[PDB]
Amino acid sequence: PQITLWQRPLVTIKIGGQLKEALLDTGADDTVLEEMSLPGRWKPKMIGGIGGFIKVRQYDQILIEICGHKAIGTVLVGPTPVNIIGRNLLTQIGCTLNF
Amino acid sequence: PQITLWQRPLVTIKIGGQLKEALLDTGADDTVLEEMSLPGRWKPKMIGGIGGFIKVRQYDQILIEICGHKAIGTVLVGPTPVNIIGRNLLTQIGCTLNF
Repeated sequence: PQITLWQRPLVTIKIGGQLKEALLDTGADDTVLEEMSLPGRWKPKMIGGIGGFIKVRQYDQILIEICGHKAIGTVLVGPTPVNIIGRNLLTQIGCTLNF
Repeated sequence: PQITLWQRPLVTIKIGGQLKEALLDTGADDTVLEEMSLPGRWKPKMIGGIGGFIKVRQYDQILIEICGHKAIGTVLVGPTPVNIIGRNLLTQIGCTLNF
């Protein structure tokens, strides 16, 4: 698509059959999604936040489908206030910033 | 330009004669720049961070020049670990996310 930033660039993502909406954040290196159950084998990971570090669970190789584009990458699942699609997956779908 | 996100999208900004480099962050609603002296009249503003809220100074109407494009917007100046160009100025330069 072409997305303008006059409003927060939220998009619908499909992961786990579950359908969520997330922020395309060129400033986030990682994807952090709200707590959901992903079939997998996870490894612990601490990520920073306002107020402190929270622990999240790291799932590698998850397939996710951002604005209809299949993408394989790691997602971190955890008590995040907002679902973020960071650069590790913006890459795969071919995002660019253009002006 | 067309910027890909295989690496953090840093760019050089000119503000105050001072030349800095900042992150184009579609996930940041505001611009927060490292402490510098901007001629102006400022109003206080608290912004959140890892560990807590920090106080910053809000300058409205500042001219800034992102990847050679003049833009007028508010910048917050403050002890931020990183210079962020958020959506309030990505708009003016005509940024879009494209895939």
